[PDB]
Amino acid sequence: EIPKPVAPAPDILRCAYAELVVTDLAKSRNFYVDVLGLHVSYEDENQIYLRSFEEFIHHNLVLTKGPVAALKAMAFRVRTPEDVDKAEAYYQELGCRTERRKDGFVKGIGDALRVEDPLGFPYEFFFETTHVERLHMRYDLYSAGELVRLDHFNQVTPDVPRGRKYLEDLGFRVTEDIQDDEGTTYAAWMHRKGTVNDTALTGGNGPRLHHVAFSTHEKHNIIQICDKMGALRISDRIERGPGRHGVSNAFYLYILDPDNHRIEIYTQDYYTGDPDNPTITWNVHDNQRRDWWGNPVVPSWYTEASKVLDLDGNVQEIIERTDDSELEVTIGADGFSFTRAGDEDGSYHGQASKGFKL
Amino acid sequence: EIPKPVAPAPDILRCAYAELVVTDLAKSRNFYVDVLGLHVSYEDENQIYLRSFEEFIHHNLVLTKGPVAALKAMAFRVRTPEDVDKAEAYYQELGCRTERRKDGFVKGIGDALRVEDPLGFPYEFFFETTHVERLHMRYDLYSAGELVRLDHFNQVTPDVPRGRKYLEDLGFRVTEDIQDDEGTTYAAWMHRKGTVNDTALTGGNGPRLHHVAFSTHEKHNIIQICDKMGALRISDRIERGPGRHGVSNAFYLYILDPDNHRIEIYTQDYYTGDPDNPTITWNVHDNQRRDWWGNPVVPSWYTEASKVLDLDGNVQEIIERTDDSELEVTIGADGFSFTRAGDEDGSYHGQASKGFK
Amino acid sequence: EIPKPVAPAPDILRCAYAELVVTDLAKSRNFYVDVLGLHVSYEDENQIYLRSFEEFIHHNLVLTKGPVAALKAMAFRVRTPEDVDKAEAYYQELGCRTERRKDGFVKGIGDALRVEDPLGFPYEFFFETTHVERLHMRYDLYSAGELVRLDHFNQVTPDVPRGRKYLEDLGFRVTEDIQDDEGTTYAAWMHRKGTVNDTALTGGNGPRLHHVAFSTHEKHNIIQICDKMGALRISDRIERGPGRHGVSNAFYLYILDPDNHRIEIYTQDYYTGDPDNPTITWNVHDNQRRDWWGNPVVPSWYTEASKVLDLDGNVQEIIERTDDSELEVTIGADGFSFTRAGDEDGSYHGQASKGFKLG
Amino acid sequence: EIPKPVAPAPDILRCAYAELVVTDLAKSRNFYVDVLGLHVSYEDENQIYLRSFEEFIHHNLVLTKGPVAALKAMAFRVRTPEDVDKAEAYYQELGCRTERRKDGFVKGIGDALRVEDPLGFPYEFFFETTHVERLHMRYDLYSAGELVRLDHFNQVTPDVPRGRKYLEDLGFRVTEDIQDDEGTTYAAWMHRKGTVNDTALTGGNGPRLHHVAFSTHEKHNIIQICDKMGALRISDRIERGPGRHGVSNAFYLYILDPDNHRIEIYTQDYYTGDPDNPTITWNVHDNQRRDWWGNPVVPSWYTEASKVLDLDGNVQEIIERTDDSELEVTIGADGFSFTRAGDEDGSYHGQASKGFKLGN
Ligand SMILES: O=C(O)Cc1ccc(O)c(O)c1
Ligand SMILES: O=C(O)Cc1ccc(O)c(O)c1
Ligand SMILES: [Ca+2]
Ligand SMILES: [Cl-]
Ligand SMILES: [Cl-]
Ligand SMILES: [Fe+2]
Ligand SMILES: [Fe+2]
Ligand SMILES: [Fe+2]
Ligand SMILES: [Fe+2]
Repeated sequence: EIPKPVAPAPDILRCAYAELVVTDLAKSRNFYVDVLGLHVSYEDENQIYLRSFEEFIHHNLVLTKGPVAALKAMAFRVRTPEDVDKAEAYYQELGCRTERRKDGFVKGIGDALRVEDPLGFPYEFFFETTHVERLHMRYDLYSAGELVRLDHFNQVTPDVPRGRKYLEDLGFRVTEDIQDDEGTTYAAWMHRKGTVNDTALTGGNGPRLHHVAFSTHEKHNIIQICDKMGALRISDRIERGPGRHGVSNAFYLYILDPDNHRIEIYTQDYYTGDPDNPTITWNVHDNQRRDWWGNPVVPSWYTEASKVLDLDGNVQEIIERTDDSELEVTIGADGFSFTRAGDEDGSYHGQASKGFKL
Repeated sequence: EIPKPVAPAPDILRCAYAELVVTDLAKSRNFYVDVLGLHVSYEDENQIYLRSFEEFIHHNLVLTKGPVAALKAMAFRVRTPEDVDKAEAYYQELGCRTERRKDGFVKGIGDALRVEDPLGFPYEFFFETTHVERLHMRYDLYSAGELVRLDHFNQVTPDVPRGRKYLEDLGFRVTEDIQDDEGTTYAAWMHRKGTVNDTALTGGNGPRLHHVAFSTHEKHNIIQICDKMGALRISDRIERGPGRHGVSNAFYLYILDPDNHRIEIYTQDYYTGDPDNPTITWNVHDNQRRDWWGNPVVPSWYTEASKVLDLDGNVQEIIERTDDSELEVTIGADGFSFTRAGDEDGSYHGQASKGFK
Repeated sequence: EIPKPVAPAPDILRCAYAELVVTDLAKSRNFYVDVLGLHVSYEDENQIYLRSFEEFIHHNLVLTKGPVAALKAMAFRVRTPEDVDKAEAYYQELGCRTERRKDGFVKGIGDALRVEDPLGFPYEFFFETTHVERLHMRYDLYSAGELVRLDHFNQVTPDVPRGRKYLEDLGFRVTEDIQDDEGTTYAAWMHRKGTVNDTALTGGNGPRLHHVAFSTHEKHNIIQICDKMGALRISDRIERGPGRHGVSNAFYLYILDPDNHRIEIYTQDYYTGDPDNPTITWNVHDNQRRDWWGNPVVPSWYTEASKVLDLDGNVQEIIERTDDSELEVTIGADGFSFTRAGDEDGSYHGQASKGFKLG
Repeated sequence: EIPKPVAPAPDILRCAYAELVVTDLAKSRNFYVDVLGLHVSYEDENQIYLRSFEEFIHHNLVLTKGPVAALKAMAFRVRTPEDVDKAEAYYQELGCRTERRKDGFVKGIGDALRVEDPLGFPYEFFFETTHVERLHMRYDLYSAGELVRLDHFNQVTPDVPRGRKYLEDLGFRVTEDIQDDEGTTYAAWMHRKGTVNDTALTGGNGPRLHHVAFSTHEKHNIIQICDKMGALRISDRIERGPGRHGVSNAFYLYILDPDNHRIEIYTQDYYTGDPDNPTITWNVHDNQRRDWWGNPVVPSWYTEASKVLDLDGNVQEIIERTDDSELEVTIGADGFSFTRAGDEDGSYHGQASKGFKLGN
């Protein structure tokens, strides 16, 4: 288990931005700007800094050209400059590698701490950021698929309980999770800002980044992204969805960028900010837990995820999950899922729902 | 080939209602009234008469208790009372069995003709119907999933060109179809009322009724139906969707009633009323023709459909399709589909899209 | 009274396009293309030809540069080439001035007949038109405010029953109307294509063109047009709405182009194609008849409308309405409206709803 | 000026519920339940306890029968039981009257403090509450107009800067405000939970309660409430909207309950939780500030608001505003409003936008 430091945890406000390494900056720009409509805060020949429609901080997404596509940092904003000091002391006590730069790692961010966290992920903590024009009423720019906020990250890690304890000590509260009747945890979601999540853990080989999620205002905005991708004849880059989530209750869609980084589009989860917010636990065999409508979860969603980098820019070695696999127990050859607990009708043995096999 | 009568075709306005035989009336009522929110026009111990939010004719759906679930009649409204006489002469010349009831077959319909049509389907033609309160501004009754109009039927039949020519003679205009390069037709959509379809032909063993479709105002109304079915823990009765259609461009969902009758929910297709409305042909291997987003079509959509009855209420014998199977050529072991024509990236060989066999 | 000809009426399919004269073509282009997102079929220094997202005929709107902003033609497509000949005979029997051009008045239209109709309006009838790429699945182009179809026209004319009868003889069927208890008709809506209207008559001094209406898919598309106009700091060009209509049950908005031509954005009216479609008559004092939510009807809606041209391009003289004014009887100083018939609560006397009088 | 106490402010989570006094409990139930679709947690002959679709605390609204319709309490939930003690000490240092009930003022709330705050408003602070079934995935119950959360309160008070400083010391952050070029503040919005507001101050005679706001998921849910009010032939109870706000950028509607308590329906404001969230100041003469589309603000919006009670249940005396009136300076006789700053075209002199004047 990861011990709880004597040192006070930093006060984390929210997920704020991700830095993604991409291999072809122009192809990535085309996806994130021309297809998805994100707004350019700054760009040059090496990097593109993008923000959502309602953001005032410098960016939500940095695309950095590099040789290997990977997550380089997932950044959380802290409440005060002094919280960056707290973050540094906290991670030093945990025995984690840290690097602090008073003028930031990327443009538009000031004093920042990056760490290789106990699960192998590159976390950044910062307060100082360059404010930009908040585009929230720029309806002259508004896309029919407009991405309005950064919502969350989702991480793949082999041991969910181990990770969950560490994030709870850091101040995240678990909102929903997935378990079985045999003591296995498959996933958990946890928050600071009072939505279902700021980061989440998905059981699997890791460290890998499962996805970065952006919000829309309404469900039709998500539909429009799918319609546009059909019109562009890139529907093969729609991985899963659209649907209603069980966990989170949000309307959702998963798409893949040119380097196969998975982006979720997400809307209309619920308020979690009360400290006794009731925690919802689903059974892993409940076929409405991921897609509420019982639509099958494609195996690539379980198996594929992005590499992550260490502070030297090198790919982190992947550690294999030894706990049961959600894929195997639900849609594999010996898998099972149900629609109604205890009802054989609407249950699936050794295959996925709605008529499909792997 | 089905010859064109010399008798003038009835002037058909639109699809108007279906009569479905159901085995358990209370269970069926629960689905159509309590789940789907259709409005009761009349009921007793034997039948439930239901209508959509914007309808003024007596009903769009009649549920009739019987021993074997099946389509008993698919009904079209005609322009004038004299068009029922035309329909009778027309089908008599075709050599079809007909039955005329001057006082109707079901409540709220007057003078009506039922026929066993040349494709084996029980069609009704009528003009006279009891007007009821049009609920189109009754927002005090409006459901988050409200079904606002009856939109179309879809029929499974073995020989699509044969059926298409028969429907064209009857005045239906083809709007869209699916074909391959060898010249096989897999499906056609055709209309009277100036939408993408009033009835449609799906290639397969028939006569069987593929579905009845109702429209909503907006796409979120369809999402709500899915969400409601999840809450009621009957998500297993969501067969396919929700999705954007390629053919028709409509947003869609397919669900199954307690007797496995398939209901489509549908919104936002386009205007087809001009006589030179451009006809759209899709290639059968195009993975965006059915679901525009490339989601796979579940095999049950191609294989399962409702029995239909003859005028004595016995189940109509089925004729097997001998033309190529859309299932087999797209998602079966020797099938294939593409995202971009001529591109192996985003193509699927011997399985369906998105990772599924 | 306008007589019914012996000659058969042409079979009219639908409203198809309007030709509007505009005074500054670049300013008008900015409005219809950059603000509203209509699609250009053809343009030059003299004209801009525009279509909606789902259209396959050549255009829904022609902007023609000229000295005096006005309606030059409201055009209906007919079912067959021969229906143009029927239109010509029909209007010649009515004693109307007609002009026939075998190769069209505007680009992308073939054989066409323009008439100065018995109410002074320039109608066009045509069958032949150049087909274009139907953009209905071009979601790479789709705007958050996308205009998907042309829906209808609305005409201001002093004597509504006189015009209604003439349109009925032409095959248009009345769907809804607005009357009072003492027999005055204020407005009527009438269709060919199976929606609430293809053209409509608003009582007032005329001939003038009240508006041209385009459809969206959903209500939020209309909300976006408002939002965008706020962002562009042209909210003063939002005239009325958005709202829910009583008559038609459609969600709506009225906006003004650079020459004050009024454009309606409209969605989700109901099917009227059955021949016994039930007609709906509203009382003029029913404050839910126009805006169903009871929001006040802005006075310019009742007073302002576009000039129309005759076949020489000169403005048609205006004839004054002598029947009662809807403005006056509902929101003027002697006006009244109700929420519930017979209830003083929720009634308005000498002013509009929601606490406003006329400015 | 209201001094900053030495005692630490309670840690406030969010607005949580209001208790409104109503004169006819059945008529009020018809409005909030049958019209608006709120969910009944408990009721009897004297009270109705209601909650929104996504709520897990016992209620968001208590309707209490009494002789005079009024706000009885606006309630904020605090982070810990100990914050109720902090609240008591804080308000005692402010010199305010307070009342502490270990088992609650209303059913489903435990240990609770009510205070007559420095602006004369009855605030409640509590932590303990009975959890109920959270209905957030009960789509079998979901209405076409479903109210999904309680969002905020809005208070009418004569001196906005005085109130603003007090609420800032209590830890609310101002997100937007309306001012003019001559030093007057007409309104301010302020939050704890990371939306545009939890409570707000509107300049006017007070203390009075301007509104309680509930949110929906989507704009069409707000359209449906209007549509249903039309079908029920109660469109006279739609006061203002629907619209897009300038302040907050939310889609909105204002409606009136049977006692004229004003309810806002609200959706799709933006995230404010960062501590340096940019404060937006609108000029009072900007005609897109309140309705972004420039629709005129109905005069009753500026003049009418609910009475509020003291801790004895008596109506609080009203103190008149002496600062300039937003109504007067925008749509009154000497009013002015603009569409584009510095452009005469689209400006309005001595009347409202869109062709309207103030009714007599
Ligand atoms: O299978 C598909 O998705 C094509 C399709 C289009 C329109 C319809 O009404 C329908 O039932 C089926
Ligand atoms: O004024 C109103 O609100 C009534 C009305 C209904 C339908 C329309 O198309 C229209 O232009 C006007
Ligand atoms: Ca001043
Ligand atoms: Cl999921
Ligand atoms: Cl406001
Ligand atoms: Fe996610
Ligand atoms: Fe269909
Ligand atoms: Fe109109
Ligand atoms: Fe408010």
